[PDB]
Amino acid sequence: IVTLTRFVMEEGRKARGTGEMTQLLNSLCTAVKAIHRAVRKAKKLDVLSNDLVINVLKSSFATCVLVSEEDKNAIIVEPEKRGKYVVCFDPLDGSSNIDCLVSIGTIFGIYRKNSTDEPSEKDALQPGRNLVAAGYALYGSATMLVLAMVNGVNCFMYDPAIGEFILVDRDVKIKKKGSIYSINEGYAKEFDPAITEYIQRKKFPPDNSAPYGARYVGSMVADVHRTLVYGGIFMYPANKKSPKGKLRLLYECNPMAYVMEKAGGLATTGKEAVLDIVPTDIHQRAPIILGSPEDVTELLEIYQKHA
Amino acid sequence: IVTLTRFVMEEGRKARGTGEMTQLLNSLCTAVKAIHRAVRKAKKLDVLSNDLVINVLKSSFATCVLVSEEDKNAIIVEPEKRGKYVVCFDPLDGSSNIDCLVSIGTIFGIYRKNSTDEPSEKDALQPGRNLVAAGYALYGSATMLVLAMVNGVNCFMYDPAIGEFILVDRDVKIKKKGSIYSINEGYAKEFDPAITEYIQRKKFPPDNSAPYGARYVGSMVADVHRTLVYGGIFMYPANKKSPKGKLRLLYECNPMAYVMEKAGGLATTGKEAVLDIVPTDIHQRAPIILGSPEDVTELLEIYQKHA
Amino acid sequence: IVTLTRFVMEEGRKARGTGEMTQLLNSLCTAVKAIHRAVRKAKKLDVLSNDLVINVLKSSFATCVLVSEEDKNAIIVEPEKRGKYVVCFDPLDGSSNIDCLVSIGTIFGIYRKNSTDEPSEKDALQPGRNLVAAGYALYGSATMLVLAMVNGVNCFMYDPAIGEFILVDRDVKIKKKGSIYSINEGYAKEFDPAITEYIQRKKFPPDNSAPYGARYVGSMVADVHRTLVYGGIFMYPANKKSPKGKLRLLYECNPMAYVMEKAGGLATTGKEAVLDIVPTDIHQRAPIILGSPEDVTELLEIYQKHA
Amino acid sequence: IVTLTRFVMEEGRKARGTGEMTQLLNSLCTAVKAIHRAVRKAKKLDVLSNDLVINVLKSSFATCVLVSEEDKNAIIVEPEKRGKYVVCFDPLDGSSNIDCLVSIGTIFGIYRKNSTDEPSEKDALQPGRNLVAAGYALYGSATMLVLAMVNGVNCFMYDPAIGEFILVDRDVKIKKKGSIYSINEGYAKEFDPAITEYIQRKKFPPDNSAPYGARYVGSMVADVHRTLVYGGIFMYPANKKSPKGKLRLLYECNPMAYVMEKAGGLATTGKEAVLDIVPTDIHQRAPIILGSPEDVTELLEIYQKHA
Ligand SMILES: O=P(O)(O)OC[C@H]1O[C@@](CO)(OP(=O)(O)O)[C@@H](O)[C@@H]1O
Ligand SMILES: O=P(O)(O)OC[C@H]1O[C@@](CO)(OP(=O)(O)O)[C@@H](O)[C@@H]1O
Ligand SMILES: O=P(O)(O)OC[C@H]1O[C@@](CO)(OP(=O)(O)O)[C@@H](O)[C@@H]1O
Ligand SMILES: O=P(O)(O)OC[C@H]1O[C@@](CO)(OP(=O)(O)O)[C@@H](O)[C@@H]1O
Ligand SMILES: [Mg+2]
Ligand SMILES: [Mg+2]
Ligand SMILES: [Mg+2]
Ligand SMILES: [Mg+2]
Repeated sequence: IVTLTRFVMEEGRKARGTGEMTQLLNSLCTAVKAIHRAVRKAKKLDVLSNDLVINVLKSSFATCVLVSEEDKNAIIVEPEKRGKYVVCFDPLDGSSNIDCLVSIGTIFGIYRKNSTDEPSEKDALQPGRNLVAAGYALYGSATMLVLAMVNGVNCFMYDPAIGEFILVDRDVKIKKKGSIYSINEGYAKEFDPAITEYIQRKKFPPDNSAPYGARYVGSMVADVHRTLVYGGIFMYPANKKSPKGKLRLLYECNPMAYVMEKAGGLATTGKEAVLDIVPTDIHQRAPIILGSPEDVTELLEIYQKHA
Repeated sequence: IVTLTRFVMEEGRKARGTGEMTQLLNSLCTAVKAIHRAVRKAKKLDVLSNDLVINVLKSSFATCVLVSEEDKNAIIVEPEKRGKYVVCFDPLDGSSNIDCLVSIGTIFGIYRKNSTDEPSEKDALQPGRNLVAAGYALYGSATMLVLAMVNGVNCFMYDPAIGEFILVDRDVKIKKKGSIYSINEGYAKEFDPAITEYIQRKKFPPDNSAPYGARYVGSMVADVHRTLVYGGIFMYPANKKSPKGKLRLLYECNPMAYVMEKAGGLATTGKEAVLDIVPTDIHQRAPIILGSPEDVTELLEIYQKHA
Repeated sequence: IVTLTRFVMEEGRKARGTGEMTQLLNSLCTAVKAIHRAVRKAKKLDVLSNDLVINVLKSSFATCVLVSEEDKNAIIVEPEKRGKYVVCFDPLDGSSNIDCLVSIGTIFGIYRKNSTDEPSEKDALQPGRNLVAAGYALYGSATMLVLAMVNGVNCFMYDPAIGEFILVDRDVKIKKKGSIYSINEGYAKEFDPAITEYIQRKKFPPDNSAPYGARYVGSMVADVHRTLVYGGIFMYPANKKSPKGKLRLLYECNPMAYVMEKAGGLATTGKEAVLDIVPTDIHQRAPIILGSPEDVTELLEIYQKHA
Repeated sequence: IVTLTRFVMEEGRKARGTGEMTQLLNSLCTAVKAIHRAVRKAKKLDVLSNDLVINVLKSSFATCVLVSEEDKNAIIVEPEKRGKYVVCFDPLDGSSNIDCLVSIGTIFGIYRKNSTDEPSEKDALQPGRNLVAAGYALYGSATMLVLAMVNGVNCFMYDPAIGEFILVDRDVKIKKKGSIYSINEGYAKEFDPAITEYIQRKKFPPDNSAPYGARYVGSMVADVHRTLVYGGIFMYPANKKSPKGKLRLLYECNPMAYVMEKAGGLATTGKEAVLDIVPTDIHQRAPIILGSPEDVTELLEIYQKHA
């Protein structure tokens, strides 16, 4: 009934909209499709996707700065194709899961260039709550674009048949409480006491209750998605070893914090809202705790308690 | 260069082969393709796939009894289409992961009907080491058929482009030791002491070493595959609560035990080789511990030790 | 390297462009894709395609009036989705060729609504040289969008793989003279003397020469395309029996006259340029003679001569 | 409901069947699929397809000699992969129609090697009525395999979705009389008097009647198919200039004569049944007149009359 094309544009009418967004979302989708295709019949793959997003974004004529998980230095579009947009992406998230055919995907966040000053990285270093829009594409089982703007969150399923994305749920809102905790527990020797105490509670309900089911796919987007659609909680915390956890703020953490918050979720470092943290590096990491609010809250209480 | 079609047939030449197998593998693949297709643009889905495997298998003219995770009672093909083969399948494995687009798949095992007696369930109740061939199809990221016969293990990638499966690795052999433990740890309050003691060791290496990474996707085939191609260990043990664990022997446990053993892996209940257990029910469960031999061994030592 | 998306938009930048076009071409393409898909695995089909073009065009928000070969009465979009554009289409051209899997396609022409008056058919009744843009999609062998605006003519090939159209030739220009005449000769008893005399010349070169090859596929777009890319001439003339020939002016004749003229071709009724004829009916027919200029000219000379 | 796979095999059961056929039809189909794919997103293409048919046929292990329109000399499979079958194919028929996206296809005929003598061309030089089976694949609009064995004629539609061919009509039988004559009339100066007199009758019905519609797509298979499913007549006769017409007997003429005869059609040189002509060259041409019997008969009467 409704393509992402129709949908985006119908939002642009809504906002007397720049629609510079539209071109941009449009190029983006072209990419996602290109990736879905490379992936579905396949670290070059890591690399292939990068270029694609970089190229399509350039030609969108709607972006000025690009931040890629896969690139040392931020990219500024040569002037002719310049756009008022700044885009940070994890081109395909889940290196580890590439070779064993586990779900992988693309995460992206869009900021409006606020700077009058010629576009520079500094343009990328804004807090997550400046995002104009954020989303991800998940290539597993099926492809799914999850787009989230100020309005709320909307899921579109890719139909390889007609080469379009198609609204399935819009908008989405996450269960207030869930049954699934997602964290890499090998790092158990390293976890702060709040996490630890927290994990135990999930395995040994004090109020006798069922213990949470545990899932960790290994791909952020896969885990973040399951989280979004099923409810529950997802964790990549700091350990003694990585002070700021492992997941980067620009292309991994904020988009998902955003998606999560717009869905009525929550996303904290354990000490603060992820969106509200203003970065000092285009490549900085940040502990992330997201998902059903009731659940994230429960853990925040531990953190508060332990300090 | 080589389709599964060419490949199977080139094995049939090898064995002066019945090739009743060929028709059967062939119908099977037709199915996998049908499923890949339903899944990639989608519990009816659970149900849809069932029929497909049931129908294509019937029309193969090479099977007599069918055991399906999804059916209360075993199926015996009406006589005209009868075949000397008995096939047990989990039509799509990972109900829980269906809706959130995590990798799912099909597991299957093929036994030759030994019984002179008219085909009955009893035909299905053989030990895993009577399997003629066993395999699975994994719909995530990409599709992949993993076929394993007496010869060894071979991976074919589905190419949606020409509608064929195509050899990528053949045969496969698993790393002797790995870095990844896969188990649902919510059930931690229930785990026997050997598991427990075992999990700790992975998180707190006594020989100071890196602690294993942990992954649990939620789908058996997804986990079993990652295990196969990356090395490591996968666990669904009995707890106090489920005496014989959760995974069924016919369609989930044995195929994977087989795939695993033919790949040079290992697969124990913790007390015995999974293949070597002769079932009393077409729907019985069985604790399963598989993957890199060195790893499974390490845990077997715990089990032995604790008894 | 270049999608139709990128391309269209890069023209819109060029013209400070309305880009209301872009949305429109975009919806159009969505359709073509939908049709390609229905067709490639298939008079309902005639009917299915109609709706698709009608719906996608409505939702484009860029059209006011629609003229369809398949509809008795012109369609005016309900006001909210109104656009400054008027679109006439043969939704799929070649009814006769549907069932026997011969190439079929979609022909379309876009006019800017000039009328201040509320949109009415009269909005459709303009001469072909008022077209803003015209084109067709050809579903045979491969899919191909041929888009032609004031600039010139450009061919994009559909890639079912990523669900995009991709520039292959742009712009196109037709050979000045060709080797192939295309006309349904069963109607030979009916042809005016100029056609007749003309056909003979092709079969019996007076300047001893090779006689033209003859092709008539049965689908206008198929024939018009072969004509465009190979050179030669295509004919659907009036006979005694159909005074104004068989092909309709709005959705069949003008788009192709346009495509042809922008490619440096020619398109006459035999008495006048097809574009320059101002219609009195949204469903009127008109004799059409198009293709390589040298060839069309040769026949015009006959016509002049015989009058 | 029914794949070509199931169907072929269900014929092999029927005939206690060699099923060496099955492997062969199976490899064949693999090819057709490969070609459909190359074609649908594209003289290399002429050449690409050749190899594919050559390779897949070799690996079928069911053919000894191959005759290809595209190869000067007949091919004999290196001994290990030898089969009792001889296959003559036009790998893709309609060179002229390749670049302008008009329907193209593959024509093939299968003979059982009768010769005790080591396989040599002489193995290919049999009359058309020795064909074991004959068919074609048509890539236009949609893909369609038309398989015809002693039983009768059956049409399978390729479904790019699951990568299978699927029965749509089986068997087929052609209308006794039709409304469409198909011939390249540029060659009109060359046509024998019987053709000429014949063509006129179609344009000027003596019994006042409608004159036949005329279609000539340019691709043999396209024309032959339209003919088969719609009825009518198709002609590539000898002229003064080409004594034996243009179409080759092994890979173009006989398969279609066969398909046509098994469908209840007719196929004559004008002087004799095409099947009944025993060739002296793997690359020889032969005038062909096929299609609805009543129609072909009408023309045979002319031929008889004029001699
Ligand atoms: O290996 P662990 O510690 O689980 O880290 C996994 C995380 O890293 C990410 C981020 O990049 O993938 P990967 O490192 O494999 O590229 C996420 O997809 C995932 O959530
Ligand atoms: O929910 P938990 O206890 O992890 O059980 C998951 C296991 O069950 C299986 C077996 O059926 O899936 P599911 O129950 O979701 O159908 C496996 O795919 C998976 O390994
Ligand atoms: O049947 P004839 O007289 O050849 O008319 C064919 C013409 O009609 C058209 C126009 O609609 O197709 P059809 O009538 O089969 O729908 C053109 O595609 C084609 O050029
Ligand atoms: O060019 P004309 O004389 O029509 O010959 C066309 C015939 O030749 C064939 C046979 O090869 O195609 P082509 O020559 O273009 O390769 C047939 O498909 C078609 O029927
Ligand atoms: Mg990443
Ligand atoms: Mg299951
Ligand atoms: Mg039409
Ligand atoms: Mg040919």
